[PDB]
Amino acid sequence: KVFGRCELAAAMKRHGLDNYRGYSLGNWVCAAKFESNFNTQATNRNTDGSTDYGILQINSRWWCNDGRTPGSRNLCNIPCSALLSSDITASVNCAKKIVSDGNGMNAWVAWRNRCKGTDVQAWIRGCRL
Repeated sequence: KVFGRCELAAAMKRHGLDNYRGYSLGNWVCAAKFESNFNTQATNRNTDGSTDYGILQINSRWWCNDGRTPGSRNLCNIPCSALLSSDITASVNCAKKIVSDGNGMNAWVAWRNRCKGTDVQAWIRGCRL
């Protein structure tokens, strides 16, 4: 499913992402925009053989099991396919674990390079939240 900007803001807010670990809702929406263009089905292969899945492009090397990333840990305890669902719950719960592991949202390259230090509030401007 391809989310609309406000539709995703609303769903993320409902899932407790607004201000989770100090990161306002605008940060998450911005990250989703640049990581997957709001598409829950996005996948991208990395040079190391691992793959990124879903709206938040979670990696198979550490977070989920896709059956083809040797020696990977399944820290979120879920098949990577669950992260491609129209229901963002699995992606949200796993992201909360990632953002809590010490590096914050810096774990998301697009966030660090395209959202960090920008006016992230603009990503939720106009949405009835």
